[PDB]
Amino acid sequence: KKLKLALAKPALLWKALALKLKKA
Repeated sequence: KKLKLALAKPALLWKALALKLKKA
């Protein structure tokens, strides 16, 4: 189950992407 829509919305919303890269 590969959610290819991950490059559609999160890749257009760096607010939850950049802080996601700020993981640990």
